[PDB]
Amino acid sequence: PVPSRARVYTDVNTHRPSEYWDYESHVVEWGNQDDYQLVRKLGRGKYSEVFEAINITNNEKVVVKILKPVKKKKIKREIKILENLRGGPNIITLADIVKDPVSRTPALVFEHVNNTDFKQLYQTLTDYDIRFYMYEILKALDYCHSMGIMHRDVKPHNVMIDHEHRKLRLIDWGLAEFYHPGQEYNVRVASRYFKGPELLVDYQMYDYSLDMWSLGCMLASMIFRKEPFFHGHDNYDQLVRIAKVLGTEDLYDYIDKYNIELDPRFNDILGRHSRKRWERFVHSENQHLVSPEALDFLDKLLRYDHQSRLTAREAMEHPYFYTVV
Ligand SMILES: O=C(CC(=O)Nc1cccc(C(=O)O)c1)NCCCNCc1ccc(-c2ccccc2)c(Cl)c1
Repeated sequence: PVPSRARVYTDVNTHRPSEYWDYESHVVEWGNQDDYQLVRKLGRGKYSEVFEAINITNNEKVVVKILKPVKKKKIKREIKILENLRGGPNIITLADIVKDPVSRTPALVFEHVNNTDFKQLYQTLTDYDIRFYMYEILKALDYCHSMGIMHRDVKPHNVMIDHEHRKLRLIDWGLAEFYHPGQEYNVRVASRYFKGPELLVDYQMYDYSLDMWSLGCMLASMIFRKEPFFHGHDNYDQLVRIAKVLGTEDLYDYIDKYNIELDPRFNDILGRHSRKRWERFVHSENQHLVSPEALDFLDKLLRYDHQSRLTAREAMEHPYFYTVV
């Protein structure tokens, strides 16, 4: 395959010292978990369980993330990235790192965010609210990309919104990685519905632009009220669902530009599909969230070619955000 690199923040890690990106050599100093009392379970994941908690020394609510120590290298990676991004706009704030004295199970302590139930919010969301929150996510992505970090797991589940205080946080940096130009990454990242075509065609030399495809998937589900937008049943079928919208002509243009070898598993399922107009997804239930600006913005995110998608900074300058601060 033809090599590729990010259009932006290409050399940010190259120009920094080893301490910033060499997470395996990072010294993790675990405090005492006795300062925290667990309140309730907030969620369960493959390698973590998240709890609402109280810091007993200041009577302040926190969030405690207990990690199943399946791979130390992955825990070190998450800790280093959270330490590097600490205090960035709309990035979840790591406040402490603890180990329970008896269990010795690694746990991350974060700032508390009061998540509004999405199912309830989803119905009351306006065109303005979508633009406002999209912009908040973009601030988080432009910042972490500027810091040489790819989140690689952008999805509704990893976005927290406190609608009452119009606060948003991008969470779960467990799959995030440092971007190094020319590096070949593991394509087994992100959640099925949000995986970019680069991952599905096994093109390993991807970059920050993967996050912009995932964001495009979220934008499409939100404005069209179709969750998920690309409803694959497996990773191969996921590409077929994308091809039913973007068409197969542009897919062959993409794999040809990077000299990608399409897996034979695609041979009998891909078929032939025309390029669909974004206006075909407009219906009575969602027309109040759709506008020519939104469709033009969506069209600039949902492109096979990772290099031709808008960067987070270019996305922030799009006319769709001319109504937000
Ligand atoms: O995962 C959790 C629990 C939790 O608090 N987890 C957590 C907390 C703190 C840190 C961590 C961590 O893993 O680092 C995890 N909550 C799920 C929140 C789901 N958010 C729903 C949602 C929010 C915003 C959007 C959205 C809004 C406007 C435009 C586009 C998208 C959507 Cl689609 C969905």
